[PDB]
Formats: sequence, C-alpha cells, structure tokens
Amino acid sequence: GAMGPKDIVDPATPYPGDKVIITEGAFEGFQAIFTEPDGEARSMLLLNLINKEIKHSVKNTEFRKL
Repeated sequence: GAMGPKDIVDPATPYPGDKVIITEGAFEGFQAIFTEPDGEARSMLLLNLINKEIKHSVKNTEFRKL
C-alpha cells in the first residue's frame, strides 16, 4: 500500500490457517499451516506427510511465511 509504514511494526504475524514454507531443517521445501503459535517468537506449524500429518513446533527463524 503506502510506501511509508502505517506503524512502527507491520502485521507481519501470519494468521492461523495460512500456508507456511520451511527454509531450514530437513523439512525444507515442505509446506505447513499455523496450527497455533505459542508466541511471536515461536510458532506451531503442521507438516503434511504422504504417510500421515504431523504437528511440530518450529521457530519463525527456522521457517518463513509464503
């Protein structure tokens, strides 16, 4: 939108249900959905596996939002 930021911190926090992508760890290249982040520092993402769906808590620095 506007070139200048509306506030000091923008709504970078991803909403629940959004798709996320991992860039670090053997799970890199796998998409996950925010199941419920305990805080802005750590977040809970769901890793879908051809065998079954698994839930794992990853740090926002360990993965990035699409």
